[PDB]
Amino acid sequence: SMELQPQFNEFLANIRPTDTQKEDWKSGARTLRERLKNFEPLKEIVVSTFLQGSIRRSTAIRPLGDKRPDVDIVVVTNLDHTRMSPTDAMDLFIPFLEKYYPGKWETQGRSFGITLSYVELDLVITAIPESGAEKSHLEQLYKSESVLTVNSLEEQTDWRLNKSWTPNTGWVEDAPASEWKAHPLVLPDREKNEWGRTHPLAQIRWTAEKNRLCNGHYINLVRAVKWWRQQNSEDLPKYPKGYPLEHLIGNALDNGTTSMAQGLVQLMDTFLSRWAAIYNQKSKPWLSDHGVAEHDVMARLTAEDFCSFYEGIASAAEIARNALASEEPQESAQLWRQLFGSKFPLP
Ligand SMILES: Nc1ncnc2c1ncn2[C@@H]1O[C@H](COP(=O)(O)OP(=O)(O)OP(=O)(O)O)[C@@H](O)[C@H]1O
Ligand SMILES: Nc1ncnc2c1ncn2[C@@H]1O[C@H](COP(=O)(O)OP(=O)(O)OP(=O)(O)O)[C@@H](O)[C@H]1O
Ligand SMILES: [Mg+2]
Ligand SMILES: [Mg+2]
Ligand SMILES: [Mg+2]
Ligand SMILES: [Mg+2]
Repeated sequence: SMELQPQFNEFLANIRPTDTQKEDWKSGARTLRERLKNFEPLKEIVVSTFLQGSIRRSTAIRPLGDKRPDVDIVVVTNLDHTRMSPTDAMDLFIPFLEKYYPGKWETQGRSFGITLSYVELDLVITAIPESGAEKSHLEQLYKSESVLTVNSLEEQTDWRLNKSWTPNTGWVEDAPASEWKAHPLVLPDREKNEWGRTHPLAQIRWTAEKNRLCNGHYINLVRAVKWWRQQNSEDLPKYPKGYPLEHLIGNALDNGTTSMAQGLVQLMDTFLSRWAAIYNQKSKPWLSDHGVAEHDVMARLTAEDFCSFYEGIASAAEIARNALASEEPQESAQLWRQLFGSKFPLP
């Protein structure tokens, strides 16, 4: 078998967001947090502002050309979601946005977009559904370094969801589930002025654990498959992409991964075998979200798109198998380049 580890490392470096982008979202997120914390009308309402999404989980890929990466941010408030609607909560942030980001922000349904120099923030306003002392204890978690760090999982592979965790200087386990697992936040629905549930911290925690169980290869494999999808967009369905695609990859990948090349072939093979019956039925899987267990991550994916995507994976898997089985490094790399394009280097 052929692993081409140095070529995969260079490929991954080429598809991660750039260091200029990274520094822009780190300063952008922290600056937003500090501005909200000191904005008098919101000082008693905002509990926490934290980095989330693929940027936080180190599963984001570099956008093409001059396009700005999407950087997801949660604002946690102490508002009572049974007495205030999502728009009531969002209404409060307009004067803040006009003061600090004039001409640079836009409402996009359930979120606010903010254009920075090199990145685009995607801000969602949330609330803690619990009340009283139970709310207070959850607020302590959202105020902890575990939550407030602006470093991503790749930079803190030991990260744990625990108010007592502190960053490793280079020189603690997850908190018991009883303290966080059954406690999602509420956020605005995509389309309706109604609250839904989301648990980004639980998704981050699951990703961190899966990455440790996969010897650091999981988050890199998500990026690689996302890159394949982007490079082959014209031959693939529009969906899955984004988080549902990441979730499918985390499902398909087995624990114990030892290399990128082996992991790609394993996860594609497992995808094809696991979903063979569903594909034969022209259906799609129902997959429990790692954050809100009762939610189907695939709820908006059509069966037609799932089955078209299955066919795309089938084609990719044949190439990936041949690359791993190749005896000549140049042939192997040329096969990976059929999936990934020119950002995967020849040896
Ligand atoms: N279908 C879904 N199920 C569960 N969580 C979701 C789903 N769609 C979005 N999310 C949550 O909202 C976050 C922001 O969504 P977004 O579309 O920006 O995805 P992403 O994972 O950041 O990927 P991208 O790199 O494409 O932005 C996700 O990271 C995830 O936590
Ligand atoms: N920007 C976001 N940040 C955090 N979580 C998100 C975000 N966008 C979506 N989610 C999560 O993804 C789930 C699915 O969101 P999606 O936009 O696909 O449909 P929805 O109609 O809002 O979901 P539902 O009505 O099923 O709650 C949400 O319930 C929430 O848990
Ligand atoms: Mg995102
Ligand atoms: Mg987003
Ligand atoms: Mg909905
Ligand atoms: Mg699995």
